[PDB]
Amino acid sequence: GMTEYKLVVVGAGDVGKSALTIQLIQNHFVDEYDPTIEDSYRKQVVIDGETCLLDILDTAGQEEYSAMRDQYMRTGEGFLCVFAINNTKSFEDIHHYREQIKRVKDSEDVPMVLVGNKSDLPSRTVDTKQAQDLARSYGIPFIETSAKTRQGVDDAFYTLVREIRKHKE
Ligand SMILES: C[C@H]1CNCCN1c1nccc(-c2noc3c2CCC[C@@]32CCCc3sc(N)c(C#N)c32)n1
Ligand SMILES: Nc1nc2c(ncn2[C@@H]2O[C@H](COP(=O)(O)OP(=O)(O)O)[C@@H](O)[C@H]2O)c(=O)[nH]1
Ligand SMILES: [Mg+2]
Repeated sequence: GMTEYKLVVVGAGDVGKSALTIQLIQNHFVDEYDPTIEDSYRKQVVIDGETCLLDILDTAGQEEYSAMRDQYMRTGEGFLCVFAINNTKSFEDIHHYREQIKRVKDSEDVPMVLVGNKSDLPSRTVDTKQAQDLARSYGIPFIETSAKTRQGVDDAFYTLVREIRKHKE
């Protein structure tokens, strides 16, 4: 049958989680998407010749560390940890998201990709080298994206699928 991959997009508000997701789903850039909407979206894609079903949870809202929300996040098989290259705070929040993922999955080995979004913008405040070095510290890939131009979008999601596949084995 067709394998379904449950991917979860996390990161500070305003980094482009929704815009990245909608680029993948609609093949269209949105400059506006209600910041409070957390929802999941499915798409069939071919990755390495295999048609698979992506189920992408675009997270939103305030922190909630209930048992219910933990159990829900635990259903995620891989995580995109997104920051914006023009927002230092969003980069400095990455460790929080990574630590929450390690906690809820009870594993130091969770499929994950670090995503530096808004690569089309001139206002960079986070050096590429620093982001690459953080991904190296975590042992995960780093992908530079733009939801506006589509730079890196397939690479980010497809890399995460490839990481999930390898983790199963
Ligand atoms: C960076 C910090 C601290 N400073 C203030 C802003 N902030 C902040 N804001 C809003 C949200 C989140 C946040 N943290 O973890 C999470 C989020 C949202 C996505 C889901 C996730 C990550 C995946 C594993 C689990 S498991 C569980 N229960 C979670 C929750 N909720 C989470 N942090
Ligand atoms: N130029 C540019 N703007 C982006 C990009 N991704 C998101 N945005 C904008 O950043 C804002 C926040 O995006 P959104 O997807 O709502 O962020 P979220 O809170 O993480 O879901 C919106 O105005 C988006 O159009 C990107 O790659 N480039
Ligand atoms: Mg959003």
